[PDB]
Amino acid sequence: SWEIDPKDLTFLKELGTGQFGVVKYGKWRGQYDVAIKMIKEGSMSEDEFIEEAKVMMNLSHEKLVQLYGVCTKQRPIFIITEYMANGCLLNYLREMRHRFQTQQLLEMCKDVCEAMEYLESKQFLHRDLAARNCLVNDQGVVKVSDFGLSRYVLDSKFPVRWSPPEVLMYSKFSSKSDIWAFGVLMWEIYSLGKMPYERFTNSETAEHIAQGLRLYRPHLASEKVYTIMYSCWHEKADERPTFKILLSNILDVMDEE
Ligand SMILES: O=C1[C@H](Nc2ccccc2)CCCN1[C@@H]1CCCN(c2ncnc3[nH]ccc23)C1
Repeated sequence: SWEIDPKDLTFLKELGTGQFGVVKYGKWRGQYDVAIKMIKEGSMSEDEFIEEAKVMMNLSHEKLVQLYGVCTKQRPIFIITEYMANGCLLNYLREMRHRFQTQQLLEMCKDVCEAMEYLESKQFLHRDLAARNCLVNDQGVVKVSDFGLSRYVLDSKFPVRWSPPEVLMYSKFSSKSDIWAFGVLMWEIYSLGKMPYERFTNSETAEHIAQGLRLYRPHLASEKVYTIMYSCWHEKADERPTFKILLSNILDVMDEE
């Protein structure tokens, strides 16, 4: 049920290339738009990824980048997922031609928050939530991509700038580390793709965070939006809200402004 016949695929255009592999745009069975992620050899723990791909099949939500299947009878293995015509959210934010309204930015945050509240309702962690791991479709809808994928990367590259103090100190991952990452993601949305702690190294950022210091308010963020994103960064993990509470807060702010 999780396996796709690679012969059902037609490759139309290359979307990206990196140490993770090559991503191409294509069609499934002649008409269905798909993204084909060809995994670089030796880059991933492939047996484990195949086992958990079946679990990822049942994760279905309108704001999750949907997994259609995997091709594992050949090398490189393929991950067949939803096609998102406007690509990476980070690059999308950095394109200044869009002249974004803060209303569109809050809508982006709400998209991501709905996806994350669904994942939380399934007790599934993303473990690498960030704008570089979000995608934008032709309608402008933002969806969460590559959830749980870092568990199978075989590997300086750790997302220090998206990590709470307990992760940086003792590697304690939980739903609250996803919450912290979501706060940093709202920051980078309202900063139009700016790098968190842009004038700091990863080491300086870790020291900054352990000292209790935080990011501060992006210019496009109102007081209520900043309050929402700042609430994700409480030093005590259990004092950080849930994604359901964050969704309520964002909906309230959308109604207010
Ligand atoms: O997929 C990845 C990466 N993750 C990855 C890569 C290889 C193997 C396993 C995971 C992380 C960021 C870069 N990309 C793509 C670069 C080209 C533009 N991308 C898309 N454009 C349109 N539709 C899409 N659907 C899914 C991706 C995608 C995203």
